[PDB]
Amino acid sequence: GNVYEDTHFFELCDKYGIMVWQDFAMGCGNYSQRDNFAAALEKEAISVVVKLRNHPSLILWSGNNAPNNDRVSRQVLSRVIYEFDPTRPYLPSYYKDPFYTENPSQFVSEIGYHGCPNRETLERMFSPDSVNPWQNGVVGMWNDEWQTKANRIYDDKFQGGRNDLMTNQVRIIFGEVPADLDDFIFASQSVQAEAMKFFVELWRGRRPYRTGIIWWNIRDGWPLLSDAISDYWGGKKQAFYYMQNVHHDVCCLINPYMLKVDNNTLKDVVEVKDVASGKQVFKGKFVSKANQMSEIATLPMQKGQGMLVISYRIEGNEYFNHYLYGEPPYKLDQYRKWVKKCGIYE
Amino acid sequence: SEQSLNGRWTLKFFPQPAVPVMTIEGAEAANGIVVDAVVPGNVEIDMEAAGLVEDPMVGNNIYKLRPYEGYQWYYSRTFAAPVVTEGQRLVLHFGGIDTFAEVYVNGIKVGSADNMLIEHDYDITSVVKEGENRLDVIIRSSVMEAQNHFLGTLSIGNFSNEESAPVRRAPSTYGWDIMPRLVSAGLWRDVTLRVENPVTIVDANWVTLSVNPKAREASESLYLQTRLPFEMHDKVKAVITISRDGRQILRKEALMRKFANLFTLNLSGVDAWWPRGYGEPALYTAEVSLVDVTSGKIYDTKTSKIGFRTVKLELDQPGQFQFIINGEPVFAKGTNWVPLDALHSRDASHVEEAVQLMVEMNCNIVRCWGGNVYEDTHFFELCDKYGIMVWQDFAMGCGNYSQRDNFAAALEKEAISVVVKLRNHPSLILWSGNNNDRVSRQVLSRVIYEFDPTRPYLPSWGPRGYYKDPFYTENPSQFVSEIGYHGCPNRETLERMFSPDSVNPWQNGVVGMWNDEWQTKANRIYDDKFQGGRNDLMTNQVRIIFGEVPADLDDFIFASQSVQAEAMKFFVELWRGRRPYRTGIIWWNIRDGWPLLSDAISDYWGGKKQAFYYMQNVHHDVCCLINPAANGYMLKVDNNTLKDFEGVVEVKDVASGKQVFKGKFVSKANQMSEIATLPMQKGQGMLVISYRIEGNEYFNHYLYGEPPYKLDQYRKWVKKCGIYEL
Repeated sequence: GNVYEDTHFFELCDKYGIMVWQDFAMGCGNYSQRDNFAAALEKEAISVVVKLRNHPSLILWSGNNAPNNDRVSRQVLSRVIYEFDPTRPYLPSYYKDPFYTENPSQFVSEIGYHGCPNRETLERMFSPDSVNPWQNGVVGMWNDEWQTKANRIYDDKFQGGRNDLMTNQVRIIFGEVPADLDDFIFASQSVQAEAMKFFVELWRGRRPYRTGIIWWNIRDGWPLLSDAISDYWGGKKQAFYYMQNVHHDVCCLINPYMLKVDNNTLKDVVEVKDVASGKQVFKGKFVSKANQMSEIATLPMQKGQGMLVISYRIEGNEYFNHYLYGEPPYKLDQYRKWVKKCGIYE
Repeated sequence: SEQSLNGRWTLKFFPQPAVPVMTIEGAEAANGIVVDAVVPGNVEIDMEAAGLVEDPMVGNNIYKLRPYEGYQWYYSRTFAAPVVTEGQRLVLHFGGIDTFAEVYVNGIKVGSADNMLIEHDYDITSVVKEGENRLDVIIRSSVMEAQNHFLGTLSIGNFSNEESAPVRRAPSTYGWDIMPRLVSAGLWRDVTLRVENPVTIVDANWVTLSVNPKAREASESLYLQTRLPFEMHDKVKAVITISRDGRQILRKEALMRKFANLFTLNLSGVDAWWPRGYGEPALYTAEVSLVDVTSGKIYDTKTSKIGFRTVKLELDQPGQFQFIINGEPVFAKGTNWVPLDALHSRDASHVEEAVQLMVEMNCNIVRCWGGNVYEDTHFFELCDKYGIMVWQDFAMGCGNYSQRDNFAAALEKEAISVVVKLRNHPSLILWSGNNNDRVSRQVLSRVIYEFDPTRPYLPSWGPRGYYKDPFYTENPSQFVSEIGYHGCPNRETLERMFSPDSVNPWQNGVVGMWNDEWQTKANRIYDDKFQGGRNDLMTNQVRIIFGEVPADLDDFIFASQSVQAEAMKFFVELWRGRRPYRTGIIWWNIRDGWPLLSDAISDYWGGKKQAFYYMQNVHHDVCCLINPAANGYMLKVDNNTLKDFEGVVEVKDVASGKQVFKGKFVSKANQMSEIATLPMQKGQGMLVISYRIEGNEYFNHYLYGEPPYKLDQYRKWVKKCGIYEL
């Protein structure tokens, strides 16, 4: 759905090492099968491929479509790759529920979860008389200014829709709605941080089988409410720092317990402890093999809603992580003090 | 507003020179004959009304129109300019032009026609002046236009004329085995002047996603496209109304934010559409309108009648499929639709009479043969009212076609035009290409894939001997789409067709030998005078069943029509009686398009050959029929409904008078039920099947024994059974 980024974008991806999965500019749906559209698309496909076929970051072309009888994705675009780029592969096309933990998709591509942006962002997106999300103080009901920033394409007055995804996540994971706007900001960015962190930990945990995970939005493009872990003006949300600790080249994490480390390199100790009680759950050395998920030890099932800390050091450098164990609904003030005693994050 | 330009025009015809006349100056400067024409109409009608040509329906007067195939036709008339406010568009609509023609308005060319099967709309807003406008159409020779193309090997030697391959016309107009060579020409459909506001509906495609007849609900989607100026965006609403007999059932208003929208409706309290037998053909008036939200002015309205039905062809060899309408497997029983008239401008006057022939025979399906033009909307409106499913075949006939770009472009334009026009009728259930063909397995599959993903698309006689031959009784096809038997027309039709000295078929008094007028109306495309051929099927089949061909004409008519009736009845009974394996049978055919000698069961003029009445009793919703067996016979009953029926059936012998069986049968819904095993009968004769259902007595029969028979004995058996008059 995005314009083709210019050469300077791919140049930065070459400089740092970030591979690119470039989709041809077509949205969710199908297009014309006639000669007029296919010719206009081939002119664009040729101009784009020849422009970007010299960057080592680019690894794959895709049509972003649905089927096997589509001329656009199975003929027009495939023929351009066949002649102007025969080196890159082409392709035509609560969070712990079984919809996520049992999905047999080795390479997931569009995993998302809502989260309210920072307060400074809210004060700049909405007028002063509409910074508060609730209409007439009725929680769960959004005013019209929050409805528009939830990506309402037209001026159709309605209640609910997309913003209800923020309340639905806060109610299940934390009990109910925090009337205090700052308490709601902390609750919304925590249900997004804990969810997509659990998703990266789940794909990296079942590594032998899982092949990759690409979450949704790391920087949006307009003053709006979205699944992004950072807003337009640069306000990084809590999900940014959460997913950072589960994205190191060597990361120790816990999956539903099972302490395991995943290594995303070609190069060949850990301390688990409850934050409240302080009892050492496990301590010992580990040998994380290269490009392999090495399991450590099975941890006992700790009773009571709490939180663990996963402190591990490699080559003199220290790293931190955590794992929230138990079952929702939780308590917002209790969770606010769990991460405070953790020391990582605000 | 839509002012009709139909009526009296001025037609001028002349032979086409080496360079076809394509300008109004060359037409007005040529040497020809100027007569008065009638629009809609064919050029043969206009010349016949002035005595220039004789009646092509009588004798061999059809070949006397041969020299006119290389003529040009110059239509001309004058029309007043309708009041056009600024922003509106004046469109000149052509329902049909046969074929290659150059349209002119006020001396300025406003389009070039190249197809007789689709419509042609021309925007003539700028060229129309104030007062006396002039519309001049100049048609050229469709036969000579075929020589502008180089044919392939597979496009030559087919039964379809080589002149038909490189052009987009009805293949039967160049002559077939059941329709004459009357290529004809002219504006054979309506010519009107439509006005279009700046806001006007472009298309209203209704699609039935899912249907629930039991709960009386269905999901109806509407795909609306409209021309909406941006200064009118967010200021016009779309009013969707689905009513039935003045009783509104839905009223949804939506503001036009985009130019194209999908309005998915969840109807409540609505009945599903069903073919004949499986229920009621529930139709609903679905009207859309673009109304201004402020002034309340309505800009354009598109009203139609849709039906909540779903189609799904269930495949497993040709014919290995069964139609599934609304989730239930239906057994198709119907006829093939041939041209209604060689002069196709009169098809609008025959559609109402011909459709009634199917209602009377209770046909659930009708396969519009590819050799014919595309029938207009009424045909499909009647098939919606009476619940007759339609199997439309694209206009292509026996033979392979071109594999090149310029032909696929002309066919794609035709396919998109006819699909968009005929995709809102609940009767139509299948698209088919009659033909590694680029046209059958690509150009048309692509048109269906994008413009109608709701109906299935299909990329796809013999010795004509005894109807009990293993060629028919052992044909493994579950669904036969073409099967017929020859039968001489009624005497009154023969006396109106041939000349007085040619009503008797036997040339020089010897049987089997046909005179030249009978050979002409078999049908032979070209006056190659010869003996035998297609007409010999009549005397051959009569000689098989009755042993010897009668010399008397009235005895020959009764002999031929009886062999045709006993054969066509035997086939429908052989398919309805072998369910659930046999899924349908489409016989050929129900009505002739010319005064001709065919294998149809009724002629052009109204003459119901005896096969029309024999097949009425084997096309009932619940029908008892006897099928042959090795050591005996089998009394069966077939139910083409979703209901159960009880009744009693009594089978007697017509000659002796004894009783063979009498018992109560139970016919479950949508399946053949075996009643009893009738013992073997001695010699030859006829059994009578009488069965009563809800106090109504229905009749049938079975002819036992093996051929040959005696014509006098068979005529007496019929008269005793008392079912069919003689």
